Amino acid sequence: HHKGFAMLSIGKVGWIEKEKPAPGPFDAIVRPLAVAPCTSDIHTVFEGAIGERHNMILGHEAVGEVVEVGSEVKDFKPGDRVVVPANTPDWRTSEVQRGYHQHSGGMLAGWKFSNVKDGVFGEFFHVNDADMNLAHLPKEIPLEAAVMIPDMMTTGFHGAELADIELGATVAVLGIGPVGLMAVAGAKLRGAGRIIAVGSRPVCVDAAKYYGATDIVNYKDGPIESQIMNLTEGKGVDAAIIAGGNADIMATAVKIVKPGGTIANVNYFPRLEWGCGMAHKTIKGGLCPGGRLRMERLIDLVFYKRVDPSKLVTHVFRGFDNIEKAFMLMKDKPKDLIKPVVIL
Amino acid sequence: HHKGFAMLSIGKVGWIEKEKPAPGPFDAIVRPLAVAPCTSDIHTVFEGAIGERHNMILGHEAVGEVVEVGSEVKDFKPGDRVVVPANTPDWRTSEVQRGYHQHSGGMLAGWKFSNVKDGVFGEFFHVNDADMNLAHLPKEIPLEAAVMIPDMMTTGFHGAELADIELGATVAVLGIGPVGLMAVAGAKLRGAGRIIAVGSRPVCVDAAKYYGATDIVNYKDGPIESQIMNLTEGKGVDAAIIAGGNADIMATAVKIVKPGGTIANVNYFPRLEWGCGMAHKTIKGGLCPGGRLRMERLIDLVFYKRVDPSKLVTHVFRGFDNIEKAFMLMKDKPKDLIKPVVIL
Amino acid sequence: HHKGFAMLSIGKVGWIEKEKPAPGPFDAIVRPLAVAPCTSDIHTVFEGAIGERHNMILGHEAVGEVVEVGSEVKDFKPGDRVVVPANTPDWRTSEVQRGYHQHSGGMLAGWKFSNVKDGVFGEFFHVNDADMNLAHLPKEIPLEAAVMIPDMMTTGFHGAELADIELGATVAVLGIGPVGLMAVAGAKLRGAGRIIAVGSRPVCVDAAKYYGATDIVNYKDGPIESQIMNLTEGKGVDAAIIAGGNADIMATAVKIVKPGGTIANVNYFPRLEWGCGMAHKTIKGGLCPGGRLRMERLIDLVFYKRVDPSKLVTHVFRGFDNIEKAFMLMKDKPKDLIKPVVIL
Amino acid sequence: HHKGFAMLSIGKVGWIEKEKPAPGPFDAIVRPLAVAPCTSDIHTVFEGAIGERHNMILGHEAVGEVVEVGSEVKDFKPGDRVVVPANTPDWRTSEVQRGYHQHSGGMLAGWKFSNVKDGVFGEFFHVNDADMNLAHLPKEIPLEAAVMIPDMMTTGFHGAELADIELGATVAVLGIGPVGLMAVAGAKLRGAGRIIAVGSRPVCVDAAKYYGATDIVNYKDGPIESQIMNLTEGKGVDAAIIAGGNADIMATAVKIVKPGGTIANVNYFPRLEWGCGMAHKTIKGGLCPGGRLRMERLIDLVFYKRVDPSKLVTHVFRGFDNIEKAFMLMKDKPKDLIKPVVIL
Ligand SMILES: [Mg+2]
Ligand SMILES: [Mg+2]
Ligand SMILES: [Mg+2]
Ligand SMILES: [Mg+2]
Ligand SMILES: [Mg+2]
Ligand SMILES: [Mg+2]
Ligand SMILES: [Mg+2]
Ligand SMILES: [Mg+2]
Ligand SMILES: [Zn+2]
Ligand SMILES: [Zn+2]
Ligand SMILES: [Zn+2]
Ligand SMILES: [Zn+2]
Repeated sequence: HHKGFAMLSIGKVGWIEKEKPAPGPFDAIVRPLAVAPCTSDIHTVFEGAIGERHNMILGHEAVGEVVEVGSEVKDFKPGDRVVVPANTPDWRTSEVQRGYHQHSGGMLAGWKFSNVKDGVFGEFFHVNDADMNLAHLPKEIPLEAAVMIPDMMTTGFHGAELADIELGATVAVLGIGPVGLMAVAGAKLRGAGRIIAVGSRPVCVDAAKYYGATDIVNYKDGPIESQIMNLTEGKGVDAAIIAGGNADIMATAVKIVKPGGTIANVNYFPRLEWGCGMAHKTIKGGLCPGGRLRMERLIDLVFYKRVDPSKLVTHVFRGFDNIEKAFMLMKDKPKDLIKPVVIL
Repeated sequence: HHKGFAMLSIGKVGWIEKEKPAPGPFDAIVRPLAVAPCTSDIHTVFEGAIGERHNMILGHEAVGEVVEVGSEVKDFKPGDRVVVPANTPDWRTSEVQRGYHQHSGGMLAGWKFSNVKDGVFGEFFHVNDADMNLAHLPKEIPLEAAVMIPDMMTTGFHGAELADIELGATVAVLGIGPVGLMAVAGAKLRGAGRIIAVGSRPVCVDAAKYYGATDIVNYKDGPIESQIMNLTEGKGVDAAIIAGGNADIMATAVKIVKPGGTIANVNYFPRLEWGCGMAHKTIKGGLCPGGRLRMERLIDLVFYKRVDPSKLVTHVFRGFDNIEKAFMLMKDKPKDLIKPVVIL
Repeated sequence: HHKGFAMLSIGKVGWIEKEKPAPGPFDAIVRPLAVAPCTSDIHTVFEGAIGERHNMILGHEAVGEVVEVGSEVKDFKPGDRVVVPANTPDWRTSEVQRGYHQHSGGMLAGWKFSNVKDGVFGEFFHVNDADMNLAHLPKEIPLEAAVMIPDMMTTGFHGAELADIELGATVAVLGIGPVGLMAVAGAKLRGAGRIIAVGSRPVCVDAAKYYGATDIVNYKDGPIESQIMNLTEGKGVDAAIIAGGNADIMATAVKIVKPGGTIANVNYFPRLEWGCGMAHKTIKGGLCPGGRLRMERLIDLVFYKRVDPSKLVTHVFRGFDNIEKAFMLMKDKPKDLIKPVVIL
Repeated sequence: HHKGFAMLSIGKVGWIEKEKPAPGPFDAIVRPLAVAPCTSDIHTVFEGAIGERHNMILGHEAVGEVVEVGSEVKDFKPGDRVVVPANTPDWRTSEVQRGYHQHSGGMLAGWKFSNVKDGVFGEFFHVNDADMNLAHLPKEIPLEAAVMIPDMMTTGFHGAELADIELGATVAVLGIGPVGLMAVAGAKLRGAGRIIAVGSRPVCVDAAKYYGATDIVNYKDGPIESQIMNLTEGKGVDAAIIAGGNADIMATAVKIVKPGGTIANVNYFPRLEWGCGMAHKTIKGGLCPGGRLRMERLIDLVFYKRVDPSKLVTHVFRGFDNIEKAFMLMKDKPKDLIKPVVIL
């Protein structure tokens, strides 16, 4: 019996008592050391993104310490400091063998935390297939930087990877939230040249400039498409990454990308003509990549100072009782907030 | 001064007389030996697909004999039997260096015939960059089979190529017109296993069965999506090729393709969720591939009996005066018609 | 306690008694219905390819029926007719997540049969990770055709896949043994145009002509390189697949492939210059692909009549006692032998 | 009639006077503003790398100003400051349509400077297909940095591109010459994690540390293979780039790369086993990339401060007469020399 911050119903949250999870032969029990609320939790609680839930613990971004393992777990033991990916696929299924985007398949059943399984906002949580999902966290990486790996960094970096960025190419990132900031960082990591970031919030604009954006487009000089086309002298961009917005941002991305380019869509929750190139494009989407290898490679990127995700963390809280406060801060989204982190 | 079948205005066609085209240093003049009307010509004439045109010769699918060449033309001489691609890109521009889909770039200005330039339905027509566009036609290939190469075969085969077909994968082809039939043939050429063809016309169904379709889905038996999902026992298809229909066929293709799959759109003229794989897809579109290398490789495929496009030709006409009759047949689309060919 | 045909010390084979294998929670026990000796077994026994072995049952190409399964096996039950791949990777390790060639990784520890584990030439054998390795065999596929799938078909088809074959490209297959014949079939399945097969044995030449080879090069007519260059008028081939021979055939393959082409090496057991394209090549090698998905896709290819591997089977034997006779036939390769099959 | 620094014969070098080149309709005449000798010139002169030459002007790395153009040249006019790529392919032949490595084909005939055509070490030189080869140089890029683009930067960056580097992967660079330093920079630009540089010269080691190398392996501390395997704890590297050395470095690269990895060979001038992964590798080689688009993308990388190639320049000379001194310095290869540059 442990504590957990759970969704009572659509629009209701509170602290409840639940039975302490037990690990199977291939599972592990992890207690969190640092957690971070996400906009997905808010969409679930208040927008009914995944339907109706009752007494479901929220949260899917945690860095924790292993406290219990199954009998068949070999690579991790209690006391090990680990990074828990947000997506934890089932690896004992032939579906994982299918594979796409140069990674493993079956990445639809991996979205378990806070969807069909208790989240990380508790004293303990359950990780399936621990040897296939968990990754060791070196002691030289701070907790606030490490907690950005499980969801934000992996989603943004996969958005950059799917954009088919060539060396020196011009890349546009629509939406400069945390996922968009990580998309800018990933575009820089892919050898992009000019990077155009679309956004208006001063703190997000400063973060985008820090992470490698060379041009900032504000939705006050005029339409986004006109500004971007004027920036590139009518040539457009080689690739665009969609990280936030509404359906109009998809039309804008189609408008601004050159024929043969790629539009990557990682934002969670027309006709072919001879004289118009708007339909001569590739649109790739997916919240695919999770697992131990992905986490290990991101950890290697952080460890060797290729990227510093600490700039995403604008608010730091101490103690278990501040999870609700961080969630509320995520709800009302003040102007100076990018991503809050609770250190346990 | 020569004759040609031209679009008088939106909805008006007739035989007009025009000045004989002259070739530049890198150009060639070709007289046609076999031509084929397309649905694109009908869309331009009667649906205003490309705007208003005046006395513009129609047609973009011809097999012809070189009549005269420019001073800088080296690989072709008058008397050579050649295949003229529908797309003839400008090759003396840096745009062709920015390629995609493992071919050259600049494949938007290549759509010249019957769009911004006189078509092939005349006694002569003009081909730009002859050494980079024309391809030699061996005498062992019949004219009716060869005339299917310039547009239908290349479009269908590129649709199959962009679908990312793996060996033994299940492929669905939506629309079994000539482009869809060539898409079925290309899917077979890419090592597909089960091929599901969606269509109802008996002649097109017979052609699809001939070209490698193992299952036929008729829309007179219920929704396409439900039938296809029943055929695959709820697994869906690995890839889908869109060759005809309306915007609802795009939704059907998105519904039937498994997560991580590819939807290829060669038919000329959702939100990311944890529990729904509809948005976890790749959509590739383009009427890209033209030029001499593409024509030569298709000619090699025909020559070595890898594919026989003669089944597409259901009506054969002799004489220049039958071009109007073939165009009218294309307009009224009778029961037994797939593709008419006029032999000069 | 069951019977098995085993290698005794070296150059010595015989029938021995061994303890009947028992399955783990994720394993299954399979009895064979059809088996096929391989040249790899002969290299192991007589050439010391893998070192010294004692009482090790040989054979790695079997089609069998499930006899019993572990408690955690869900997709297969006793009585099911299955195809057993030659490569059976360990799937409960993070190594398979790495991945290459658009398939799963860790395909080095999968070579277990007759290498570090008892082979299939016994009354029973052990298959690890049954739900991830075994594949259902439909009743409409004959045993002789099905037993070509586990090693020959997968190796040849992966050789064709790694060759980066484009539609209509010219492909050369060096060595027309069973793996080379399957490479010819795979090249045809990938949309190749001209296919040049290099070999001299009349039965293998006939099989190569059946599987899609358009040109046959005999080494009794001069050097292979000179003949191939004469066939292509000095242009060379777009890709080459090496299926048999020594380092000299690798040198020939480097010589005959055009700059930028790919040489695929699936045969088990230069300096960069401005004016010479010999080193401007890509050489891909690997006995990679194994597992349930690979077997299922190959089974789909056979089921839908995309390929008929029955032409490989030249000798058919009945009864358990004929395994030694088939192995001896494999040893002293006669004129009319391609692949012997023993039906149980 | 102009002066030029030419190779008199094998081992003989001096200043000669030659007729001033004249441009064709698609050509341009360029006078150099900064030039850099290369090891390729020394191999040509003192080692007979390309055979015997008589009065052939050397040099293939220049940044210059357009002096005059042909009648068909449109994108460049006299007075324009341009970057001249070392490889200048013929763009009016169908061969460029073939294409590989996601760029254009026909790149073997692009190696013209100081091979089959007068080099850049003269008062003027000839550039074929100016609109397809030349690239505008912004005034904000210094000459010393810009002159590293034509050969060193493009070769190293293509070596990094062909290595198939994934985010966070470990990359080894064998050879820490200027091409190897640019390979380290390109590996960093591709999102590599740990980068291991193999070299011993202190100036080259310092440059490698500057460009992103995290580990340095000195051959005075034991075998390279053993040191690298100890660094990675026996796992090896995900990819290796060969930029200098002898045939033993290829064996070392094969030994250190993990199965399924890629070895890229850009340094100008095993059998498949079940238990050994040495042959389960991909070897890619080529001095491929040249042309206007490549130069423009590299210029964009330099302009937006993604890479600073000024660290390569250790010796700067002023005046035309110092070309011989720079060439001699390249011959003697002193301790503190990486790349000399002559500013005109
Ligand atoms: Mg993905
Ligand atoms: Mg992973
Ligand atoms: Mg295309
Ligand atoms: Mg072409
Ligand atoms: Mg493989
Ligand atoms: Mg598999
Ligand atoms: Mg290349
Ligand atoms: Mg270029
Ligand atoms: Zn999240
Ligand atoms: Zn058409
Ligand atoms: Zn075998
Ligand atoms: Zn050089």
